[PDB]
Amino acid sequence: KKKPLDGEYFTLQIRGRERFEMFRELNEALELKDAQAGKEPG
Amino acid sequence: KKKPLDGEYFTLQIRGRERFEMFRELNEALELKDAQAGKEPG
Amino acid sequence: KKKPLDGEYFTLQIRGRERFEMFRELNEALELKDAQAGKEPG
Amino acid sequence: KKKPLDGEYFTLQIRGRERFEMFRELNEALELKDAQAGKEPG
Repeated sequence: KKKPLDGEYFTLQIRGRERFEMFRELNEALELKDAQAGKEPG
Repeated sequence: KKKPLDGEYFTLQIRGRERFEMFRELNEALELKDAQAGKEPG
Repeated sequence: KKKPLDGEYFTLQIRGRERFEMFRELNEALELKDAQAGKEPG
Repeated sequence: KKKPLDGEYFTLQIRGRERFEMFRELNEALELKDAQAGKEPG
């Protein structure tokens, strides 16, 4: 796949397990849009 | 300080440096409210 | 389409136009996952 | 108070009552930081 350079990844400490699940959903949610954003124009 | 048990901390990989700054603001923003939430009733 | 009952919609005032675009992305991002979550099991 | 011009406010429709409470917390959380950000330097 060789891949382009993916956006630099950063780690983040999140207090509260509940908050982590919430942040994960927002994280995965943005990643999902990004996968479709990677769709060619048209 | 001995401290109570703080909420279990979790790490999260965030793609995109811009997204990290954004997630950090939400993270710090929630932590700030939590510091005031730790305020005694009354 | 008759539709099932969609989740009750709520309006929210967001200060700062920049914040609005940011909140909109998170909003649309969650809605996108929801559209795929509406996918039948399997 | 006369006030400066506050950031232009924008309304946003949020599906799911649960999501609304979540978005409200992030909204209030950012507003709280903004109130302290309005603190003079020093």
